Amino acid sequence: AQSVPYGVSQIKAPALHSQGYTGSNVKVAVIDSGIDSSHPDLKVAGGASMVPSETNPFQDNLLHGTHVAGTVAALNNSIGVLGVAPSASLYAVKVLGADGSGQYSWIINGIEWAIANNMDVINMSLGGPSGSAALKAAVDKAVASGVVVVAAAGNEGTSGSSSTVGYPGKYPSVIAVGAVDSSNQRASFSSVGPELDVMAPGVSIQSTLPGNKYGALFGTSMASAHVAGAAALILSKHPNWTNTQVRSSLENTTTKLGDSFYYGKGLINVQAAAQHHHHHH
Ligand SMILES: [Ca+2]
Repeated sequence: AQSVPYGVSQIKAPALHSQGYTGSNVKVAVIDSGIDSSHPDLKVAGGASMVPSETNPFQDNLLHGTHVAGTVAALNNSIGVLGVAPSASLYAVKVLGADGSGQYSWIINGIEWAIANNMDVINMSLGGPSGSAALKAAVDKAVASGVVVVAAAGNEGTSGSSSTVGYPGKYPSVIAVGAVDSSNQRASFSSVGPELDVMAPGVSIQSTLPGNKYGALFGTSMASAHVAGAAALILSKHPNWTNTQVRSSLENTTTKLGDSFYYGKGLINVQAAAQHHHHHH
């Protein structure tokens, strides 16, 4: 039996699945620890490793890239879970080594790979505390080329009056995603600041794990995965929308929650976003 994780229901993805919008032919890059291509509930289309010591992007040692991938696109069948965009073309972009660490060059190389390979959506479920001209240049180039760029806001919680949003979520060109729970309350670990754009489910998120397993993780990575999947649903309905239009559709149709510093525009609603982009007209 297949179970629909509550977070996929919470953002109203099943309403679009029932209309035949499932993210078909939309290319989504998961820039993370790789994706297990052997999992019966995931269809990996391609990808690349940017880790010099670890040449196989389909060997997921850290487990979380396979989990993010399942939130984006776990297949619609009789097993496992169900992704937000179960027909999406999933690409594994491994930028973290078996030890948990990732040089900034590897992440930027992964973004450049994604532009060269014409990804429609890039999900970056990683943050750093610091940016660089090259990291900003890569995400700005990706958005200039038409890519929807989504990133986890970070898991740094509240710090005084400061922004704790990580990079590259902190850059204006990137959609920064925080985490709520099933009650729509902000998760205590979710990073905060004026750079936050939207929230999505990020606690107790059931998804695919390597070796034909399933389990729950928590984090703004999980939240970002929902929004990346939602962008793919939107592009399956509206293939000629610009990335600016897809971004506005998600931001302008949220369920309003608390203050923008903690919640951004609120919780995404992909059913409402798919009605109209609300960019200018
Ligand atoms: Ca399934």
